[PDB]
Amino acid sequence: MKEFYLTVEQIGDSIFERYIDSNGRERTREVEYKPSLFAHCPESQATKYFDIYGKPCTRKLFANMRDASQWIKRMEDIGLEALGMDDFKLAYLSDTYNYEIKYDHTKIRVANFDIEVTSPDGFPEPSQAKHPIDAITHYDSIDDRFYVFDLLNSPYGNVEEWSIEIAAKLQEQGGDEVPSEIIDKIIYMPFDNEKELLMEYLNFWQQKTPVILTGWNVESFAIPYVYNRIKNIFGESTAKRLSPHRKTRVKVIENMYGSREIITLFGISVLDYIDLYKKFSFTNQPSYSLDYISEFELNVGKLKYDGPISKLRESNHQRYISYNIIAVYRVLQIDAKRQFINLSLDMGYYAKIQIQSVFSPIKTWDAIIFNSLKEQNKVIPQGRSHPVQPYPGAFVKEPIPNRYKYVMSFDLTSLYPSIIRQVNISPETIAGTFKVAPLHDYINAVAERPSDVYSCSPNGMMYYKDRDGVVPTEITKVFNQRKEHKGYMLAAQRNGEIIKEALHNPNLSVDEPLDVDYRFDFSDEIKEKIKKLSAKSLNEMLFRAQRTEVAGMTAQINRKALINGLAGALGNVWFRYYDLRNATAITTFGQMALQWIERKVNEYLNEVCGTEGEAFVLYGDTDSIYVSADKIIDKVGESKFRDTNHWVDFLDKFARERMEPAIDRGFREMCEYMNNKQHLMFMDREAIAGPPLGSKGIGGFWTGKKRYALNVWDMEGTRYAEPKLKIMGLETQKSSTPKAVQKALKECIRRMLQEGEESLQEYFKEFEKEFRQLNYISIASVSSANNIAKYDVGGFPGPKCPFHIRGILTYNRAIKGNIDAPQVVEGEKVYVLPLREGNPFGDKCIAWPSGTEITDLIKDDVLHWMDYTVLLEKTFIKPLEGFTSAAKLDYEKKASLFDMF
DNA sequence: TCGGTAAGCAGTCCGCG
DNA sequence: GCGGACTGCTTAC
Ligand SMILES: Nc1ncnc2c1ncn2[C@H]1C[C@H](O)[C@@H](COP(=O)(O)OP(=O)(O)OP(=O)(O)O)O1
Ligand SMILES: [Ca+2]
Ligand SMILES: [Ca+2]
Ligand SMILES: [Ca+2]
Ligand SMILES: [Ca+2]
Repeated sequence: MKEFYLTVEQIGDSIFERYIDSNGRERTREVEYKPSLFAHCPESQATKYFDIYGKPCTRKLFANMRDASQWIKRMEDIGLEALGMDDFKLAYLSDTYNYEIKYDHTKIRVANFDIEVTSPDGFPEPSQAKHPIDAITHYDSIDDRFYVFDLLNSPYGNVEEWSIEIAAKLQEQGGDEVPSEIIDKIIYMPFDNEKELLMEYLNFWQQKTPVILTGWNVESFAIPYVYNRIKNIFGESTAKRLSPHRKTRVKVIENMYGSREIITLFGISVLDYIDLYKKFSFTNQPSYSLDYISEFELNVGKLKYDGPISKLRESNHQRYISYNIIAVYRVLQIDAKRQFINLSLDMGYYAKIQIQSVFSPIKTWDAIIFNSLKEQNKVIPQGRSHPVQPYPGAFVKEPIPNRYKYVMSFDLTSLYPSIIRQVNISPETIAGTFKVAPLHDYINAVAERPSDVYSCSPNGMMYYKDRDGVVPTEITKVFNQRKEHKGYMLAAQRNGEIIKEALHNPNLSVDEPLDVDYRFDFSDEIKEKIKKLSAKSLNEMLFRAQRTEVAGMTAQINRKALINGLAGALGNVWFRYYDLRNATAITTFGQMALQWIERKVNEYLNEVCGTEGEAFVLYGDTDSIYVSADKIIDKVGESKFRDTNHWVDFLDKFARERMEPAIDRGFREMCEYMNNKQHLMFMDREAIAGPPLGSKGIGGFWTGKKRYALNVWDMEGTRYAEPKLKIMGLETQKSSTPKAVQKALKECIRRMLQEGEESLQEYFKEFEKEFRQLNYISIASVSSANNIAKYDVGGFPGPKCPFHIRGILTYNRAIKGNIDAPQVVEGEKVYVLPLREGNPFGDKCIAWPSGTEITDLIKDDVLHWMDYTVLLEKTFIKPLEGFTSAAKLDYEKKASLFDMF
C-alpha cells in the first residue's frame, strides 16, 4: 500500500512524523529536514524556479530549520521578500507525500475518551486539578473496545466494583441500560488507588497512542485536567508521556474578552467533538451539553440521576460508571450519524495538513495552493502584514411586506466560487484596472464595456484570459467533489419521499428492509417492492434513507463551506493571498449578477404577460430571486387544475422550459459584457410555493429582508409527500426563542400559509388560554452571555446592562455563598425568564445555565414569580403581530355586523 | 467565543415641547 | 411610546 502520515511536528531542527508504512504498520521517525526558501534573482540566470508572477527565483537550501527561520528574520531586517513555505512541516509533507494521498481509516487510531472527577467545592478547574480523577472510559477504534478505568478508593469515598450485569439491565429492573451492542466491548479495570489508575492509563496510552483524539469538551476539560493531575502527582516528565514525543506546550486561547489554556500534545491531533459539531453541523443550539446534543441528534432520553453529580459517585457508583461509559458511546453514535471524523480526515489529507488544521480555512487553502504551485516549480509569496479594513458584500433587495400566494424561487449554483472561476480571480491573474461606472450602469447595461482583452468585474478589476489562476484551478477541484456529494444527498432525500408515500399504505406482512444504495434514485424494481412492504420494513428503510441523506449533507455542505471560505479568505489579513481588490471583485460582481438577472427576469415576464413595468421579482438576497407566479397560475385559471400537484407540475415545467432558458440567455449576455473567461452563472429553480388547492391558505409572506415564510411543494427537484414550511429569519428559526414558542409560532405560520385567517384565530385563542401550563424551560428565552464582569457592579447591574446579563446578576445574588450551586460560565448560554414586580429576587429577570434545571435552592420561587404575561407578549404576541400585519391578517376575530345574531 | 458581509430584533438610554 | 444611537446577539446569505 501507499504510505500516509498520521501526524507531523516540528521540534527544533527535527521533524517528528508518525505514519503508516507500506506494510500498513504504524511507525515513527525523526528527520532532520533541510528546508528550502527562495529569493528573487537577476533575470538572466539559469533557474527553474519562478514566483507566481513569473519573476525568477533562486532556491536557498538551509543546513536546518532554525537557519531558515533566522534567514527570514534577516530578510525582513534588510527589507526584501523571503519567499516559500515558512511552515516547514507543510513543506515536509509536500516533499514526503508527493502524490494524492490514499489513506486507510482502519489503520488510524481514533480515541474517544471521557473522565469523571468528584468535587464538593464546585467546578474542578483543569489548571488546578486538585481533585482525584475517579473514572476514565477510553474507546479505541482499532480494538473496538471501551477501556474503563475505575477508582474504588478515594478521599471522597470508597466504593464497590461496577457490575456489568446490573449495567445491562433495564432501568425498570434497576439497571443502567448500557446498550447491549457495546456490553461485550467493555474491558473493566478497577483500581485501589489513583496513582495505580493513572500509571496504568499512561502505560495503556503508550501501547495504544491516539492519533486522532476526540470526545466531548476534551480540549478544554479532559486533556488539561488529566495532564495537570498527572503533573501534580508525579511531575512534568510523567505528564509529558501523553505526548508520543514527550513534548507539550501550554497554549493560551485568546478571544475579545479574555483567555483560557489548553495543552498542546505534540504528535497527537486533538479534534474535540464539540468543536467539530460547532464547525460542521450548521446548527445553533440553545445548549451544548452532551445530553442536550444527544437528545437532538439521536432522540435518546436524558441520562437520569438523583442528587448533584458531586454526590453521584458516593450515592450510586454503579450508575456513575455506567453513565461515563454511555457518555463516550453517545459521541460515537453522533459521529456514526454526522461523520465529522471522516470529513476531517478527507479534507486534512486532501490539503496535506495536520488533521486538526481543518478548523482553519486559511491554513487549509494555504497548503492546497502551495502544493498546487509546487507541482509547477512555482514559488509562493511571503505573507505580509495588512491593516484590517471593512469591505462591501452582497446585495439584498428590500421586499414589500405582504402575503405572496404563488412563488417560484431561483438560485445561482455555488455563487462565489463560480464567480472566481468565471472571472478568473486569482493573485497572479490580475491584469490591471479599468475606469468604473456606477454599478447601476452595469446593471442596466448602459456602461461602456470594461475591456476587449481581459475578463472583468464591475469593481474595476481586469484579469488574464489566457490561463486559469491557481485559485480558480483549486477551487474547481473541491467544487466538483461537493457536487458529487450533493447528488447523493438529493437522491437520498428523493428516495426518502418515495418511502413516505408508500407508508400511507403499509402491507400486513412480515418482511425485511431492502438492501439498497440510498445514494441513487430507486429503480422501478425497487419502487415496486417498496409498495408491497410492511410499515416496520418501510420505517427502517426511511431511517436508513435519512442517515444516507445526513452523510451526504455533511460531505457536501462542508465542501461548500471550504470553497466559500476561500472567497472569504481573500478578505482576511492573515491569508497569504489577502487582497481586497480580489475579495471585492467577487462581491461586487455578485451584486451586479443578482440585479442584472432581476431586470432580465422582469423583462421576460412582462413580455409573456403582455404588461410593462410590473415587478415580478419580489425579493432577492445575494444570489437568489423570488418570483411572483400568481399571474402564470391565473393565465391558466385555478379551475383548470385537478389537484395541488397539478399546478406544481405546471409551474415546474414553466420554470424549466421557459424561465431557465431566459435566465441562461441573460447571463450569457452579462458574461460577454464583462468579457469573462467562462460562463458559469447557472441559476436553477429552487422552490415552488403556494397554498393547497381550494384552501384559504395564503401560501407565503415577507415581513422584511431575511424574514419570510413559504409553503413549499417542491425543492430542487424533491417533490414532498407533504408540503414543507420554508421559514427564514423569523423567530421559529432562532435559538433565542423559547422551544414551546418556536413550536406555537410555527403552527400559527402553518395555519396562515395552508388554511387561512380563521384557522389562525382558532389556534391563537387556544395557545393564549393554555400557555401558563407550559414547562418553564420550554418558555425560557436563551442567550449567549458575554462580559458578565463588565456589567457587574457590586452584584448589581451597571449602566447599559443587557437584559440577559441582569438576569445572571440576579441569579448570582440568589445563589451567593453556595460553592455548590451551578455557576454561569462566561461566554456560554443561559435560559432567561422575566419576573413579576415585587418578587424576592429583587429584579425583573433571572438567568441560569442553559440546558439545565435551575438549582432547587430557588426553582420554587422562580416558578412562583415567573411573569407569564410579559413572556407571552415578548416572545409570542409581538412576533405574531409582526407576521400577521405583514400578511394583512388578524390573529383575533374583529367584530362584524353579524355579532348581532 | 481560536479557527467573508448584510441585516434583522431586543434592549438601554434619551430625546421629543 | 416611538425612534435613533448604541450594544448585544442572532440569523441569511
Ligand atoms: N457560510 C458562509 N460563509 C461565507 N460565505 C457565504 C456563506 N454562505 C453564503 N455565503 C456567500 C457565498 C455564497 O456562494 C453566496 C450564496 O450563498 P448560498 O446560496 O447559501 O450558497 P452557494 O450559492 O455558494 O451554494 P449553493 O450551490 O448551495 O447555492 O453567499
Ligand atoms: Ca460526566
Ligand atoms: Ca446559491
Ligand atoms: Ca403497500
Ligand atoms: Ca441562495
